[PDB]
Amino acid sequence: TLLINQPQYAWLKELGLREENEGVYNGSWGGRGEVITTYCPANNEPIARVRQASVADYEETVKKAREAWKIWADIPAPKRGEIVRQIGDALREKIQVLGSLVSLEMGKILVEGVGEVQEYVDICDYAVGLSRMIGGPILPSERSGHALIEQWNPVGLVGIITAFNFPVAVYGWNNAIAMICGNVCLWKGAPTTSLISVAVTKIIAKVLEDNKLPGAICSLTCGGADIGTAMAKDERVNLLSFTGSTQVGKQVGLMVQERFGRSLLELGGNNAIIAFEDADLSLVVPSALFAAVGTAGQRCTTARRLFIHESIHDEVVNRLKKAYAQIRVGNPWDPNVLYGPLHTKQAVSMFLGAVEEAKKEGGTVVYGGKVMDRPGNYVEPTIVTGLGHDASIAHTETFAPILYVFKFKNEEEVFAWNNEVKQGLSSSIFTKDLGRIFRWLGPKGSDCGIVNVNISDAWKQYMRRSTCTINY
Amino acid sequence: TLLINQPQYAWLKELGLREENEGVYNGSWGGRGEVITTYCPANNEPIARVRQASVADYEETVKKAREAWKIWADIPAPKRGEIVRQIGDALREKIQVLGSLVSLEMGKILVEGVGEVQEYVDICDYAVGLSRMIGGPILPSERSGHALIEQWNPVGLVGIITAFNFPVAVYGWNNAIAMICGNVCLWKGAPTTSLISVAVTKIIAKVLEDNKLPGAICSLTCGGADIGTAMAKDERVNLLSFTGSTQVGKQVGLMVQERFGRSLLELGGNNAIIAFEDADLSLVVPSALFAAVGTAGQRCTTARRLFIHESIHDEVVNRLKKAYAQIRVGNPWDPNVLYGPLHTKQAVSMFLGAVEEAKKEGGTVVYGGKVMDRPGNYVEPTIVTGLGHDASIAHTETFAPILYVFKFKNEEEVFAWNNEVKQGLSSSIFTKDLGRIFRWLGPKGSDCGIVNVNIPSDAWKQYMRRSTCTINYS
Amino acid sequence: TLLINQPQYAWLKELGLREENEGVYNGSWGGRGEVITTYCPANNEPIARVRQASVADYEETVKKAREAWKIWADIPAPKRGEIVRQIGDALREKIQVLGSLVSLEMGKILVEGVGEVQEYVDICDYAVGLSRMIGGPILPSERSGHALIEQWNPVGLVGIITAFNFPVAVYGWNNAIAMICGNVCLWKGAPTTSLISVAVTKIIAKVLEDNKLPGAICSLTCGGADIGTAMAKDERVNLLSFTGSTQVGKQVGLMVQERFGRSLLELGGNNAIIAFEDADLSLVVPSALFAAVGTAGQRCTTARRLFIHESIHDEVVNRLKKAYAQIRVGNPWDPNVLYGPLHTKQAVSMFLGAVEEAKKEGGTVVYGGKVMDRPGNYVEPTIVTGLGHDASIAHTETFAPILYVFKFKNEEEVFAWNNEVKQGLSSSIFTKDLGRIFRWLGPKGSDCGIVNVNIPSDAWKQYMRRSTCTINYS
Amino acid sequence: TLLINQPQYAWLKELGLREENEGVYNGSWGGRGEVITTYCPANNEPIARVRQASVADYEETVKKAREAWKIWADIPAPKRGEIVRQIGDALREKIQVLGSLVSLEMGKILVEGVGEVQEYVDICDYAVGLSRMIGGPILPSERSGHALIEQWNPVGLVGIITAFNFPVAVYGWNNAIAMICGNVCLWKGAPTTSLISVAVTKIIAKVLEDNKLPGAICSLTCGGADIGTAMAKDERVNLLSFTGSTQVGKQVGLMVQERFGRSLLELGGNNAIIAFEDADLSLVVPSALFAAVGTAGQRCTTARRLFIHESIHDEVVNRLKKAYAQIRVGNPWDPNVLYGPLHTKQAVSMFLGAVEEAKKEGGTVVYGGKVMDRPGNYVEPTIVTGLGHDASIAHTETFAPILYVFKFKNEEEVFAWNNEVKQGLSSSIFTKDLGRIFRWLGPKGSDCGIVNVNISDAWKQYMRRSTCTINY
Repeated sequence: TLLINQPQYAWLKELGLREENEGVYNGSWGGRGEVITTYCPANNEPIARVRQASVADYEETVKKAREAWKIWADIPAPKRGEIVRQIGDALREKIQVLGSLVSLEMGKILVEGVGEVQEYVDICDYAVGLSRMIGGPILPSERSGHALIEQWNPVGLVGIITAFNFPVAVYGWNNAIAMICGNVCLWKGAPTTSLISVAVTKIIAKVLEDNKLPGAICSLTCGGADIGTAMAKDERVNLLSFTGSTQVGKQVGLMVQERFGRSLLELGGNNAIIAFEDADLSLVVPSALFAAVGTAGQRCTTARRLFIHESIHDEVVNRLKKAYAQIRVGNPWDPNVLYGPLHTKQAVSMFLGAVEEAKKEGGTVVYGGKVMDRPGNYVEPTIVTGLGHDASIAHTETFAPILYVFKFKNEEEVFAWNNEVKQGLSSSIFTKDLGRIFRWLGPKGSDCGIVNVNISDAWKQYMRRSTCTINY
Repeated sequence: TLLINQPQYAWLKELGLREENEGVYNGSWGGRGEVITTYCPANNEPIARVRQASVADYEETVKKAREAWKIWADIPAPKRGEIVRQIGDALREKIQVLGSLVSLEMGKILVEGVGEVQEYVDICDYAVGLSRMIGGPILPSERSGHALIEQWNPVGLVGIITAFNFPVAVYGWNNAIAMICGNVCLWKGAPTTSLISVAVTKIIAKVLEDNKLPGAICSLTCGGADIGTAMAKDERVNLLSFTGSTQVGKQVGLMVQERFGRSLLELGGNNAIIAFEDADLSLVVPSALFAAVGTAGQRCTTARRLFIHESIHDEVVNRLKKAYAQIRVGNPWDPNVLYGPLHTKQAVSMFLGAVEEAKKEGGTVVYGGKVMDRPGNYVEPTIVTGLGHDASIAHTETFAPILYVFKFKNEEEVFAWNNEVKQGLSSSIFTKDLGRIFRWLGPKGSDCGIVNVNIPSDAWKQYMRRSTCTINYS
Repeated sequence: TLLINQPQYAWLKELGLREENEGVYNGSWGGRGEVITTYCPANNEPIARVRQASVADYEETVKKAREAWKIWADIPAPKRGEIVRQIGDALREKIQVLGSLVSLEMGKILVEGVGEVQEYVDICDYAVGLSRMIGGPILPSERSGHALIEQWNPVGLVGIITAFNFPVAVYGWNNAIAMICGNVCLWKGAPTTSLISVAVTKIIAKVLEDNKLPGAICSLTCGGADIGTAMAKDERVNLLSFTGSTQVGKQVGLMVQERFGRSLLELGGNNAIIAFEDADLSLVVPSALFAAVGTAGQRCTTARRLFIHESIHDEVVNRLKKAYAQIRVGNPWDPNVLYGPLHTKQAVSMFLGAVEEAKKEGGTVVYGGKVMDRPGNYVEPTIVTGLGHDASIAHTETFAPILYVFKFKNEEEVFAWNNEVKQGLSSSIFTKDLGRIFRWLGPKGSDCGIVNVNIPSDAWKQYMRRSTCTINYS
Repeated sequence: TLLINQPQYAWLKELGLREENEGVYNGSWGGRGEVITTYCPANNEPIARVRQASVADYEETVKKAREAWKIWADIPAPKRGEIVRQIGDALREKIQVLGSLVSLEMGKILVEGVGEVQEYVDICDYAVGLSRMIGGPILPSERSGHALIEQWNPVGLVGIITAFNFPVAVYGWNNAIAMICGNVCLWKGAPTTSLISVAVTKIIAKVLEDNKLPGAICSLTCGGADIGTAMAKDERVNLLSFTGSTQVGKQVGLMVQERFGRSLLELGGNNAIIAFEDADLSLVVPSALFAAVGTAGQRCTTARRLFIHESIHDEVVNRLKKAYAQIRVGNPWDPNVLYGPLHTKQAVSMFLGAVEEAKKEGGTVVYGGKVMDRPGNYVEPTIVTGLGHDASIAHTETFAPILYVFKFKNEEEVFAWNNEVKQGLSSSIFTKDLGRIFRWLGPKGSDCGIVNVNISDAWKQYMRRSTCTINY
């Protein structure tokens, strides 16, 4: 029986959810495509159903969004920022139940579910002010009586494809900034977080309808692979923002490039921690634990590779092993719990395979490596030592709490080993040596977009620039 | 016999050119690939030869550039700007002979050849100041004792592929900004402007060498499609700037994306002029003429489509026919010619093809349309009427002076017609109606990246990589 | 008897007001200086009393604010922005009663009173985002291993002196931006809007107190010229923001400069409207009316001079006379009135003085010019013609609805006439001539800081101090 | 006899100088005011004469500058930047003789005279690019169909008053930026550097005349106090840039404020060096020597107060004393010399008085303190120890090489002592302690505008901003 039909989950109805939910919103709610059931990863029980977009739904929705844009693009940016402010306030009102739904359907602990909704709220609060800052300079022409104007306009329709692990806030960022920039949006979320997508869209739709705005400004088309591919290939989708796996993202980027569209790609990858000989272990161990096991190792920034100096290697591994043992585990929406399940059964399979492949490559499991004997998709947070830095399994990005630990002797080699990684998303170093930090942050250092040490024009990405020369 | 071997062309030696020139520079000059002879389009005589890059040349050069980068990236941005300043000074010193070479090998008139070198000089002067402005903010973190730093670093090696029609200044822009940003560069110019590429590289090389810097900071590998494709597929080329045809550019773009590299593409597109009923004809006619026939119609920005209201379509065409009659065509060194030869014999064939194809699709040639019976690649400035706004030949960007003219009734018509084209390059409107102007420049107006009205500073971030660095100083 | 003691005014207690209120806040409420009773200008009845700051109160408060700063300056800018966000939320919660108080004590109509509080709310919402944007660049030094950092720090204590006509939002802007910049503030509002200042401070104080922050971050010392002068001469007041009359502001400016402090002065100036011969009268007449009589002519931006071409001077005045006849004047709480009473009885006297003085200088009162025979400070919306553009009374900024009208022949005349005034505040032109518009907005046009055409993000740097920090990391 | 009449100084004629020089330039050269003779401080010999502006000259020049502005303001900013580029090139051509004149008339060593001309060249090279960056954004209005434009216009006439110690490059900065911003300028330099002012103005005037521009765009009115005061009180001088002493500058600022004008004031003051216990003395001593004795202690940034930790105090003083002894002294234009004379006889008097007052306040002269027995205005570079931090003589800014040395025990006190100074121009700390550097650079640290550790919108200052709201 569906969780939403059990009295103990009656709070779900506060988000306007029912047994079967419309998964298409374009000003009207509908869905003639396949009906999907999503499941709670903490107990593998069905929660509720969503009727996804058909091809026809997608086509209709794109057309309606583009018609809505004619109205929306004419609303001045600060007034669009006011609408985004109101979306923020509406999320505020629902933050506990929406955060609870994030934990229920996705599996991250309650403080993280609520925190993700809060992030979207904070983004909306930020966008309000940013909406008053959109514009380009009037530059002087070389010719007298001529004006040189850097003009910024909406791109039109921004399609947004998001992933399971941040099913609210990635959409939130894209939506908020695309909206103040005068674009309309079309959201396709992860199918396994469809209820979350629907719940967020219901909140936004009410704000739009209360303001007598066409709902298709924030359209929703729940669906699987065929909907995502359609967006990628659709010339009417002026900008496609994709967050997800590298394999899918690469193909999305190629499809967009083939039709001369624009894309924003967040593909994540491997994240490394490097603890040098002089690191403060009081920081390294709790940092590595949180970065490794937080959200059950399913973050884009999850630490999967830990490089430790030979001297402190064993102590750090020991203290990690001790730290891992005291990790509290349960239903993620129970305020007591610190560690929840993996998002799907498939991820549990990937976890087991990764552990096996790691052993078959020469690694020793010094902690965990097993599925937990309990309902749901729970696995033990795992530490593997003895692997070689060039190990194939280590370079692959399995969304599971497996920490691969590598030793090193000097700065030169470990820096080389890391710069040999391409997909690198973030690098976190722990050292007290200043010259070393500079080298790692500078031109010859990390290639990562995010670098951490011992721990503004974003709107232009959603607009198109023109140079306008005007003769008085 | 080679022009460079004739006494009257002895000035070419001021640019360090000889009968057979090395087309590879990486700190040393060389070239083991295929020879190419380039020709003067004014008389179709061979100028001199360049030995292009082999695969081994390319490999060695990419390696030397990346080694050079280790030194160059450590030189403070303002010191890099001083080098670029010296490059501008060195170009100044050679501006007349380098300008004359552009005219000799590529075929644009001398004021434009010199003017193109001057643009590169002005870019270097600009880059000097810009080099003191490169960096990102330190922002306060929400967490006490933490700092958020927006860090900008060089991408590494910037490959630069350029086209025949601006064989100096496009490279110049890319080179100057890439340099101050701490990158090293690798240039592959158009094969038919190989001498120009060598001459520019000789000028830059001497500045680098005089400053005791590794010359591969500004490397050159002359070649054709094979070198260009190698660069596009090469992971060591961190950023690839391409200027040229849409067909080639699209392939280059896909290859770079396949390896998750970075590209900057300039693929051009068509350029339209729209004269409304209330347009000042005093502006419309000369603006259209110069935009259409400047550089013999071989600019990226060349106007190839002129929409005129049914109202004044008849008159503007008549006034254009009379004005076109007075266009003087001739040798690029002649101070009294408006434009010179097409760049290639092939381009002349393309001109004749477009003219005939236009006729087959119902067009009337109301002026020009013929090849001039004289040595070189000279064609008449041409105007074609009666075509439909969707005629497949008018949307083809023929690099020749062919101006297609269309009539229209309403603003809604012509605006739809014009935004039916796939990402045109520039739109130039002539009107007095200020509401129409706000419309055309606004969100529901032209999709072109260049819009002009009554006429025919963060750029460095494109050449760098951003990181967000969070530092716990508590 | 005090309005606040009458049952129908019991809503004032929602703002924490009583019969006699403390006018000093520095974390605790107090006030040992002189009492002041403020009056409702709609009926000239006393509302309630405020005990103002003594010298001892001021001293203690400045000391407590500077002690509070030691804590506040260490709170990360985005965390400071979250406090300002909460202040905006707290204002929202009280917007109707706080708006009603602005209308009750100051006299502007309720939609403007509420609208003024809404502006402060919108400013707080804006400041939240701006707080994440505060900082300067790290630039590369010309010297290897050296870094150039543009560092921004709070100035310390920001004194804020505000005027009667916007007794909430001017303080709000200064307070919100000063706060996110890491400064503490000290407010001295207009004496005749003391209850408003106390009410706003009570709202902010609760947010600070609830957040366990020292309340003197947003201190209040109610007083008159003596407190204002103390702030101007006080070295501990690092930055003094003053809004008010030019005469007072100039003195304040000189006092601050004498001690090498920093000031921000808003001194207003006149506001002119220029309707040319080609002006759309459909715009001119209502724009002029609303600009002239909005808030009973008591805005800094109130239009007091209307220049009209000799061409249409006759008609626009006639159409204005008819429109003025339909202006409804009455109680600020009445939703169907365009404006209410003047702020003070003295202002009514000033109105009559200007009207008579105008007549003595040759002016014709073509509409209004009288005091309305009813309780409160009500005057008729007034239009005066026949004055010369240099008449000394028309250049006086009388805070009352008096509109002086002048005719002119040529553009050169009216532009000279208008830029003869000493730094006017705003210029609003109505014309179709686009060249005239470029002229008026350009280097040889208006010197006003506000220019409007066919209508009547680094700001945080003003509240901080910049340092260039060079660090040898080699 | 005048130096310019001696064959050995015939190189002066390369700058267009003669026995008596016109000190007014407004497109024509003139001067009906007082005739001044300037003197070489290395030998107290007269160099040449300059006929200064009368009141009438000043009045005429202001009017002509303002007429020239009508033409100049209509030249697009990048074309104005080209004129500034050409001024740069023209200085380049004269750099050796102009630098030599700086050494001759002002007294700073040759490398510094040439270096100051080079700074102006570099400023011109910078201004060329900056000229393409002048403008404000078009921001979105809250009202539909309305445009919000941040407009920047020239202020008009920028008066520039400069001092003896940087008689070329301060004017150069003001001139170059004011020019690209579309302003005309009026220069009044230090009377004791009048030949330098004339020589620079001749270089600029030729560039303007070659370009068929009205010379008054860069006007010159040489004069003393009455000319400076006239500029300060003149409503036609829209912006007054003053560099000089605090007493004069304060009065200039008050005069400008009285008439609601705009001013830019550079008043300099005291500069302190703080060497903590952990400082690298290998840096501290040569840094202190150069900052103290460079340009004979006549820089705006000259170090006059040295705070040293008790532990290293004596060693640093010793090594300074040893370093001071090997200082090479001679004619400043002789390429061999490292230390020249003070700029005037009056400064030598101030030097002697400061030394005497320092003794009478309790200080010990551990080196120097005497005038040198030789022609010119030469004094010994001086180190005074034993003074109290609150000493009156130490807080005063005498343009002479007197280094006052103070001891301290801990961070708290020395920071307090320094924050007790108001006029503080720069602060230079030497320490390896990171927390300490942060404290000194942060909100609770130095109040100085320039802070050194172990060693862009400038155009807006010369323009006026308006907010322009336009209804389509």
